[PDB]
Amino acid sequence: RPESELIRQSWRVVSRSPLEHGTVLFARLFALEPSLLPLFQYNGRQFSSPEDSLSSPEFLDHIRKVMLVIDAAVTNVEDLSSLEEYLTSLGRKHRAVGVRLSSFSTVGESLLYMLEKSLGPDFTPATRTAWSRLYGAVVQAMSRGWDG
Ligand code: HEM
Ligand SMILES: [Kr]
Ligand SMILES: [Kr]
Ligand SMILES: [Kr]
Repeated sequence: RPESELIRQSWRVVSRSPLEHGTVLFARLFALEPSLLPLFQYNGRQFSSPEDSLSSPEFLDHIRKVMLVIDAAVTNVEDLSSLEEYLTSLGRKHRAVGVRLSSFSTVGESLLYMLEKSLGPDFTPATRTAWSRLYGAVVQAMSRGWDG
């Protein structure tokens, strides 16, 4: 497929420096939906401001975890049925920590922002569409962790 190749080629640029790029993703996320900030409770404590999260080793480890899941999806773009059970369970975990399913649309927009800003003119409307489709498929699998 041509979509699969657009995804693999664009990801190569981002996966070079996953923490730097995942930092952009989460900075954008908290700018759009500040109410996600209290859901990261490490040591029973809440971050006051978004910049507090960037000093937290546990938060930065979660950025790495995110980028690893996306890497797995890109690696398996031709057949995502293999990640399906893992993703359902990842959904259940996030439901448990208190993330609402509607917040994953904001995460998607933040991912697209991070890609747009990293790729500049190489972020074509075809590339956007491809990533939207891939992210949609990931979220569909995760959404089974909220039942359905
Ligand atoms: C609103 C968005 C999100 C919030 C508030 C959130 C929050 C959390 C929290 C609190 C944990 C448990 C503590 C930790 O391991 O750091 C967690 C675990 C995790 N999250 Fe997220 N997360 C979000 C989105 C995502 C996304 C989009 C992905 C991947 C695509 C992701 C992947 C993970 C993974 C892999 C774990 C470890 C799961 C395990 O216990 O095996 N998270 N997340
Ligand atoms: Kr952040
Ligand atoms: Kr993401
Ligand atoms: Kr994705």
